[PDB]
Amino acid sequence: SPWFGMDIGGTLVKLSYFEPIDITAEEEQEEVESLKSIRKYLTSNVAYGSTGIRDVHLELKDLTLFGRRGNLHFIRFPTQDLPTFIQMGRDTVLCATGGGAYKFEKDFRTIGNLHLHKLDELDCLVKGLLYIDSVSFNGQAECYYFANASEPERCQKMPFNLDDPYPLLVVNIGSGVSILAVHSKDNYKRVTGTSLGGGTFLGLCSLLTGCESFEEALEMASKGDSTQADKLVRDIYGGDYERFGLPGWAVASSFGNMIYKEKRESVSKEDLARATLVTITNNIGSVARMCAVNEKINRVVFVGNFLRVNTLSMKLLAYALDYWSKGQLKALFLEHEGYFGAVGALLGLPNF
Amino acid sequence: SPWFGMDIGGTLVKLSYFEPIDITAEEEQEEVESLKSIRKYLTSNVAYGSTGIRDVHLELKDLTLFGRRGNLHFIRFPTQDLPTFIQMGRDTVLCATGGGAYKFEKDFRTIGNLHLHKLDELDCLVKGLLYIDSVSFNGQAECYYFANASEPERCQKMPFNLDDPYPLLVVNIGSGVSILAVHSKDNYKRVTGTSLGGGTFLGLCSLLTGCESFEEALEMASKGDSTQADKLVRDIYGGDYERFGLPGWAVASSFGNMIYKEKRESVSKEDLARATLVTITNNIGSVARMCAVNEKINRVVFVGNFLRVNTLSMKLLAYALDYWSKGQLKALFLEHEGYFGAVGALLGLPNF
Ligand SMILES: Nc1ncnc2c1ncn2[C@@H]1O[C@H](COP(=O)(O)OP(=O)(O)NP(=O)(O)O)[C@@H](O)[C@H]1O
Ligand SMILES: Nc1ncnc2c1ncn2[C@@H]1O[C@H](COP(=O)(O)OP(=O)(O)NP(=O)(O)O)[C@@H](O)[C@H]1O
Ligand SMILES: CC(C)c1ccc(CC(=O)N2CCN(c3ccc(C#N)nn3)CC2)cc1
Ligand SMILES: CC(C)c1ccc(CC(=O)N2CCN(c3ccc(C#N)nn3)CC2)cc1
Ligand SMILES: [Mg+2]
Ligand SMILES: [Mg+2]
Repeated sequence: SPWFGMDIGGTLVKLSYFEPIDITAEEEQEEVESLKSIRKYLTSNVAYGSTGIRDVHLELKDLTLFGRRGNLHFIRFPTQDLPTFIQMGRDTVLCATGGGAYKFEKDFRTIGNLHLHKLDELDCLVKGLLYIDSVSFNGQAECYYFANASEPERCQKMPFNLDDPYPLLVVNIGSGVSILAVHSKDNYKRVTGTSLGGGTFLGLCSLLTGCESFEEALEMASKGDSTQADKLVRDIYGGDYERFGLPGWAVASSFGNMIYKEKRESVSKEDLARATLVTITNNIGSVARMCAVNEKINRVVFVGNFLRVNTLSMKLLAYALDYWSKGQLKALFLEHEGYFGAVGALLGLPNF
Repeated sequence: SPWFGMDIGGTLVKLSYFEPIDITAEEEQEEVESLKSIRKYLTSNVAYGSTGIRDVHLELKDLTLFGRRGNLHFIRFPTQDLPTFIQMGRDTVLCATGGGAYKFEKDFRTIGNLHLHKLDELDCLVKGLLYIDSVSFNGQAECYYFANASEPERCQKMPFNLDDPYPLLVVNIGSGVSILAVHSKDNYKRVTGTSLGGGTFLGLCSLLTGCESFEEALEMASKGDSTQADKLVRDIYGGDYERFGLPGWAVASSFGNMIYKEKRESVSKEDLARATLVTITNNIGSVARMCAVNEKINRVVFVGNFLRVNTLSMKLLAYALDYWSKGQLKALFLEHEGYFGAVGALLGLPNF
């Protein structure tokens, strides 16, 4: 059977697919046409249907997995379109994680003789993250940080070594946010979560601006000025609040200038998109900072697809975590984005 | 001079006024007409201009303060209307706190010979809170909690004794949120803050629903169903997420169902108002819970005018803090709402 792992989230399905590249002449004869058909379809297309995408830049080439050499592919599509995926599949051992492994269990079993094995979404996240960092990103670091994040003329992406990754705070920003404290390969806990996540960004943006996609919302946000919507410390104090070290530029009240009708009438959609992004991102950073301090952990890695093609939020997290922690915490990022759960699911295949 | 304390916040001005009730016949002769005019104006009206309000139900009667007996009055008006207040005053030693004590310092000095003394907004909050609880609310408890907050048929407001109030986590929900850890009458720290506060509720509500007042936003929220806008755990899992004890009714993604155009087209303004209230309130409770755990404090008192005439948010905080802390934290509330800073400022008068 083809080797897949699937993470069915509240918004996106992520699929990891292992393409063998050590197929012998005898193995090629022995493989059935449908199996060859799937491999050809997945590797000869980068768009699947109208909403599936293969992230070619993330491919791991010539990986040794389960004693075979192959390429590891990364594919995503909206959970809303899973019925189309299952219908394609009806006309294999599937290790699946995320909430949708449970929600859509009965739907996967409409595919005859298909064997579904449900795995925990945070177990798979941890296992996939540790695995990808261990094998490297085609010889490059999987993990990076922003050096000198407080200085724009100096701020730059730099590789970061996670050879001894423990302990580690993992902040998974999907539809909602889960925060994990990882103490060893087999010892972690879900410290807490927040419901102000990527779905809040996308949902509020859609209501406030009429944007029709995540990418459109980020484009609007890149053009906006969040201080047109937010009430800053300097708007309340006339300057810094010196006694407690709060700079005048800090946000005192997100969207707090929208209590004035004249300001609501002048604010732009781009301003509102940027205020939504800044509000969500700062809240995630602040919750992460509080969790890191309580867990006595100084490395905080942010994952999940809220941050895909989202350098604005990544740089805001890098700057804010450094600033508000007085340099005691470091924001870390991973090239593989939102795919760790899907990889972790695939890694569960030998247990079945 | 009249005895005032003033807290000029980012949204509301709060004024505490001590009305002497032990005036002798000689003192009545010796008082100048303008002084009598102010006392008469303040005590014979409950609405001042078009936007000032005296909260008569909060009056402390027959209080002994600075060696005199009198009534303590509580008055509020929008900071936007402070220019009208100052103009009335131009045509006294003023202890003032909040950011506006600094922002509008030069404006107060347009009142001739008026002496402004700026005091710290969180110092005044702590001093005012401890003072009002110490003198009682006309013989009743100033502090209350919701007993059996997990059970609607049992949930009821009950008095709570703060005779030995330390340690105490104080969560001040104004335009933005400050969180204080109070260890003694003279030992406290601002643990952190959040910018998702009362101004976020009012500002987002205004954008999403067109409401024109705080009271209108709460009325809309009382009629709405936040689950029409929020994505719940059961929407992602089909039920509970059992492994980490997350109930299916928990919000996974605030506003997360608004990523679907058809759902944006069916949601009501009342639903959006309630989702805004639930999102802000749960985030405040969660940040408070994390701070209480790190500070090793089990009593959390919520103050600030986000909670005035807002039983919905108070009951949500009572329930959520109890539920998510597994009964280890208790939510406490104070009858005096948003007035503690103004009282603390008034208490600074003897130092000048
Ligand atoms: N093409 C996209 N479509 C929709 N959302 C996107 C897209 N790209 C990035 N995002 C963002 O990524 C988020 C989803 O991240 P993801 O890590 O895939 O969550 P999920 O696994 O589907 N949800 P969860 O069940 O909470 O783990 C969205 O909320 C968006 O903010
Ligand atoms: N009549 C009202 N008008 C405006 N806001 C109100 C009113 N009643 C209650 N509120 C709420 O109370 C909040 C303000 O609380 P308050 O404690 O007075 O803050 P503040 O001191 O003005 N701001 P800050 O500078 O951050 O301390 C608003 O953000 C609203 O959510
Ligand atoms: C005194 C009143 C007017 C007031 C209330 C409220 C605030 C907001 C506040 O106190 N803060 C501190 C914590 N903030 C962050 C942000 C990012 C990270 C990361 N990563 N960490 N913390 C956010 C702003 C300021 C002022
Ligand atoms: C696994 C994915 C799908 C997921 C992500 C995110 C969440 C949200 C979450 O994890 N939580 C726990 C903490 N919550 C509160 C709330 C109030 C208080 C008070 N007072 N404290 N905590 C809020 C919801 C659930 C599920
Ligand atoms: Mg996920
Ligand atoms: Mg205030």
